[PDB]
Amino acid sequence: QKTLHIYNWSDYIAPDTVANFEKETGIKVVYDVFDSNEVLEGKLMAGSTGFDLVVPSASFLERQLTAGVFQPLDKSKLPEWKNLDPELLKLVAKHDPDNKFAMPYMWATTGIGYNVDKVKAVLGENAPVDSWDLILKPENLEKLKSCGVSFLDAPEEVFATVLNYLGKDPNSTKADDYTGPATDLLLKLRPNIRYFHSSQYINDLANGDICVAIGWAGKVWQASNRAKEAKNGVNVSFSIPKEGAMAFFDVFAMPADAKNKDEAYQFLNYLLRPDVVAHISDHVFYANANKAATPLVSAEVRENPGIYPPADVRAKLFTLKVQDPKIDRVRTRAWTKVKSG
Ligand SMILES: COCCOC[C@H](C)N
Ligand SMILES: COCCOC[C@H](C)N
Repeated sequence: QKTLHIYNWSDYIAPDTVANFEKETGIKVVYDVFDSNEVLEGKLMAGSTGFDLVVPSASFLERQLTAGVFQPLDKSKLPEWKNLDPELLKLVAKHDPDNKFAMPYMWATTGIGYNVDKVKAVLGENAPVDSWDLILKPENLEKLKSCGVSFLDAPEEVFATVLNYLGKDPNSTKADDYTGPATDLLLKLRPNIRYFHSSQYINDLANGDICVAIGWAGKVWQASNRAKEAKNGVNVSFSIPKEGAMAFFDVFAMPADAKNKDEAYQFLNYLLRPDVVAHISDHVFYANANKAATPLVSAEVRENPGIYPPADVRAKLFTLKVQDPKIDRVRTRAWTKVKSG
């Protein structure tokens, strides 16, 4: 009896993906979920994960490669690799040289999810929902405080976002940028922030418990879809702000101690099927990295520029670089100071 252990982001797969793979291959898949790059990186660094496939963000995989926690993907076992978008493969190759270790799965941006009616009730019809001013300007957050503010629990994404908003290098290597202006702004906003979390804002946006959130595009679009299905009158939307935003690329990778390698390769080839990953995008509201799958994606997802952004928007996006030990320590210490309590 063949088995396969998969550790993937939560809400990152169609409800029937695994069942169809199981019935076609006869493999029993053990499936578990996470919502934090930090949780996954911690597991990879502390010892055996017990998984055959894991799905870190590409900028995190770059750090993890130097620890040897993955084994390189045998491209002769991934024949439809050519389905992947070349330009996106080129971009991930900055994190994963020669695309030796990482199979791009989905990608999206870290933007602003918001209740349309609540935000407009508080900040007016012309609320700057096109700008990080909506949530990074203290005077706006003080008014939104009453209706609920949520920051994502991803310190590298938040600090890069703040640095870009402050006109500085999103991957600044100047320590004073973090301890000074970045911390200053985050400490002004902190009293208005209800909580830091990477998943709860989905349901809180859907049910109307919060009105604004720094979050990932697909997660916010899922909340907007759940509110629509519940017919609760809640109107959630997502914004890639005009000042730019962080893009991320989540990639499948194979731990160096994976037990069921053959099964894991069968699962990766299953995900390379254009119809397979297009069907996933239809349910999770994330853009996949498969260029052959794009015309198979539903028009609701494919034509949403908050999911498949056009060249105008993509040119203003930035990606995370891996910081040195000093900046990493200073950023981690400031995050702790910000999440205090
Ligand atoms: C064609 O998709 C990949 C384009 O991403 C460009 C980055 C987000 N700046
Ligand atoms: C000590 O248990 C955790 C309690 O957290 C809330 C306070 C504000 N830190």
